[PDB]
Amino acid sequence: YMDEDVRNTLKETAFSISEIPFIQEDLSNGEINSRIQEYTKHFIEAINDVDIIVVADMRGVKYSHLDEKQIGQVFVNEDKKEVLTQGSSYYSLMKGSMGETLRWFQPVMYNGKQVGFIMVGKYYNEIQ
Amino acid sequence: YMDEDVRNTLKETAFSISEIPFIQEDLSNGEINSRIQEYTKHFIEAINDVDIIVVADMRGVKYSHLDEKQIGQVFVNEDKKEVLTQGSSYYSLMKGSMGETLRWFQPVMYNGKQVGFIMVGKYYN
Amino acid sequence: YMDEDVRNTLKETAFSISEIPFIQEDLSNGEINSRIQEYTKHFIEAINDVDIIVVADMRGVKYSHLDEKQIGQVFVNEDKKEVLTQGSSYYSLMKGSMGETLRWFQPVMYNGKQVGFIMVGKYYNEIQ
Amino acid sequence: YMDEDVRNTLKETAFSISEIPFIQEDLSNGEINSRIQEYTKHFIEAINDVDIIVVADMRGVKYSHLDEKQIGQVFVNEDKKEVLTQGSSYYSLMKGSMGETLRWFQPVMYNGKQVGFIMVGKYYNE
Amino acid sequence: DKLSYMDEDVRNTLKETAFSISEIPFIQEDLSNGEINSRIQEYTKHFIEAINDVDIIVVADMRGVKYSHLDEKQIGQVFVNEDKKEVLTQGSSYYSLMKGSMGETLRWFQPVMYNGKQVGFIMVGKYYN
Amino acid sequence: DKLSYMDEDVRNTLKETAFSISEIPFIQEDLSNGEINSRIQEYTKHFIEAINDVDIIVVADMRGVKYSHLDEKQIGQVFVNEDKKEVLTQGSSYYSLMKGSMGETLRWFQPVMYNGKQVGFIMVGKYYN
Ligand SMILES: [Cl-]
Ligand SMILES: [Cl-]
Ligand SMILES: [Cl-]
Ligand SMILES: [Zn+2]
Ligand SMILES: [Zn+2]
Ligand SMILES: [Zn+2]
Repeated sequence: YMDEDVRNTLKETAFSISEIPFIQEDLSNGEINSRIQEYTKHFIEAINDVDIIVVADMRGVKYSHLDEKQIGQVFVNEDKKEVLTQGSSYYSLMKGSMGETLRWFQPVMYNGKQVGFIMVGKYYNEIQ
Repeated sequence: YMDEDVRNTLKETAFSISEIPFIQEDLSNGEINSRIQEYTKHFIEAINDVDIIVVADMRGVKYSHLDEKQIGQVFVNEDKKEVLTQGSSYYSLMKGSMGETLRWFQPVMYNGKQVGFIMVGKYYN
Repeated sequence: YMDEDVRNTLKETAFSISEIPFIQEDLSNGEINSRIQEYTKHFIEAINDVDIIVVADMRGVKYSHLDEKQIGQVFVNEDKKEVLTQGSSYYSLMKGSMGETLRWFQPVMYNGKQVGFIMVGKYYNEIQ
Repeated sequence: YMDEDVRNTLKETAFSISEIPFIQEDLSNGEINSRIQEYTKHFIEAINDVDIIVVADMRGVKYSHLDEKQIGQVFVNEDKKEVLTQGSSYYSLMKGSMGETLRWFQPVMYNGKQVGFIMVGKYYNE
Repeated sequence: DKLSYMDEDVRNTLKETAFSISEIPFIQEDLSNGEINSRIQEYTKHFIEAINDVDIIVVADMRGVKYSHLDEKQIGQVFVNEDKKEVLTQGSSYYSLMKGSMGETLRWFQPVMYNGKQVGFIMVGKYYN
Repeated sequence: DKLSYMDEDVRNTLKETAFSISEIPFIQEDLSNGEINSRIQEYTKHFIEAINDVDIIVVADMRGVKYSHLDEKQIGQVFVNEDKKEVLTQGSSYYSLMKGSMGETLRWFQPVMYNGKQVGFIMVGKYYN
C-alpha cells in the first residue's frame, strides 16, 4: 500500500519542519542543540505514520528520532527462534533487513542557500 | 576475525542484564514497567559498541532502545545524494537495508525456567 | 516599533502551529496532553520575538507558555523601590500592567470546523 | 480589605523562602544557579493562590516563575471574541493589561545586610 | 574537668531549615492528604545540595517517614569506612554485618501543623565522623 | 546452645546484584576516569527501587564513595525511631545526638576492575531493624 494519505502525511510533516525559522538557523549555525533534537520527537509520538525522522545538515545526520518499538522489531524478528526454543546463547549476523521503508526527502533552505535536508519515513514489514 | 572486543562487549552487556533480579521478575510478571524500559537506555548511551538493545519475553519484544543517530543513518545513506546535490524533493522506497548488524542473543531465566531473552547488537556498513 | 519583521514572525509562527495535524486533533479531542504543552515551549525558547504563546480550544486557554523573565519584569518593575531601599515588607495592588503587547490571533481548523485558536505575541515595555 | 487567607499565603510563602540559607547566599554571591531557579517552580505548581514568584538581588530580577495558564489568559481575554466567533485572523495591540494583581514584597537578608527581595503575587480579573 | 562543645551556627542552620519547610503550605497539605507526591520528594533534595551543614532530611507523616534525602557521599562513607579495610587492602570480596555506624549525628525535630492539628514532623541533621 | 541464622536468598541477591554492576563496561570506565556522571548516579537508583532486599548501594573509586543510593523510607527510620518518641507524642521541638545506630546491616563488597587493574568497589546491603 502506497496510498496517498501516507505519502501526504510524510510530505506535510517534512515541509512543516523545513519551514521553521529556528530549524533553518540551527542547520546553518552547525551548533548542536538538544532542544531541537527533542523537538523532532513530537512527530514520532503524535503522528502514527511517522516511524522515522532525520534532520541533516551538509555534513550529515545531525538530529534523529525513530519509533523504537517499530524499528526494534526489524532487528529482532530474524533468528530469534533458537534462543526462544532452546536456551541457547549465540551470535547472528544479519545482512541487511526485512521489509521496506518509504521515505520523503525535503531540502532545507536559509537565506536562499541550502543548509541541509529532512527525511521522513514509514516502515512496512508486510506489503499489502 | 570479527573483532573480539566487540563480541565481548555484546556478550558481557547482555549477560549482565540477564543476571539482574528485577529484569527476571519483570519478564516473568508480564507487567509493563517504564522504569525498566528506561533502564535499558543507559547501555545505548554509555556503551559505544551497543547500537541496539532488545528485551523480550516469551510473547515478544517488550522493551527496546536504539542509537537513534546510528540507526537513522541506515534509513538515509541510500538515496540522499539527490536532495543533497540538486536541492530537490522526492519519495524513495528502500527495500531492506544496507550494511550488516552483529547481534548476540542471551536467554533470561527465572526460578529455573526461561522467561525471555535479551538481544544486543552493533551495526556496521 | 511595529515593524513588519516582528509582525511577520508572529504570523508565521502561529500559522505554522495551526497547520500541524496533531495540534488540530488535540484541540478537537479535548484531552489534555503534556507533550503538546511542552511542544509550545520551543517557540518561546528559540524565537526571540515570541514572548507569549497561547493555544486555546473552544472552551478556553488549554496550553500556554511565556518568556518567564520577560513577563516576570512586568509584574515587578512597579513599586519595588520601597523594599529595595528600606527593608520594608508590604502589600501592593497593581492594576493592571505597564507597557504594551502585540498579539496575532489565528484560528485552528479540523475537518473543516474551527476547534480553537492560537495567539502569539511580543511584549514591549517602551514604545520605540 | 481583600481576603486574609490569600494575604496570609503570600506572606508565609515569601517569608519561608526568605529564610532559606542557600537563597540568601545565592543572592549575595551574584552567581546564577539553575537549581535555585527550579526551586521557585514548586511554589507556583503546589500553591493555588501563587500565580507569580520573583526573586531579585540588588541589581534586579534574578529568578522568576509564573502560572503560565493564569498569566496567559491576561494577554488573551480582551480581544479573543473575533477569532472565536467569526473565525478570522488579525493583529491586536493591547495597551497595559486588565485586572489587578496583589503582591507582597519581602526583603532578603544575609549576615545582617539586605541582599535582595522576594515578591509573591496572585492575579485577579475582578 | 570535662569540656563539651556547642556550634550554634550548625544548630541554627538545622532549626531554620526545618522551620522554613514546616511553614510551607503545600508541605502541610501533603502530609495531611497522605498522597505520595514525587515533586515534594524532589523539593527536599535542594536542601541537601545547597546547604553544606545538612546531610539528612526526613519528612514524616503520623504513619512514618514519607519523604527523605541524604548527602549520599557523606552517608555512604559511614557504611564503608568501618569494614572497608579488607577490600581496599587486598580483601577482596566478602560479607560483613555492621552494628552500628559509628560516628555521631546531630538532629533537630520539628513538628508540622495543618489547620491547627499536627500532621507529622521534619527532622534535619548533620553527620560527624 | 546458640542458633545463628543464614538467609541465602538475601546473600545471593546482594552478590548477584553487585556482581552484575561490576561487570558493566561503562561502570568500569567511569570509575577509572574519575569524572562525575549523573546518569551513572541515576543508574544505581533502579536497584533500590526494583529489588526489595537492596536497601543500600554504594559505588566507590579508590578515592572514596562516588555514587550512592538508599531506600530513603527504610534508612530514614534508622535516624528517627530512637528519639522520634518525644516530637511524635508531646509538643515538641528539640535537638538530639544519636551516637551510632540501632539495628544491623548486611553488606557485600565487590571490587571493580578495568583493563586488569582494580579501580574501585561496589557495596550492596540490606538493613535489619
Ligand atoms: Cl527464526
Ligand atoms: Cl545515493
Ligand atoms: Cl517604584
Ligand atoms: Zn519538545
Ligand atoms: Zn535509569
Ligand atoms: Zn526542585
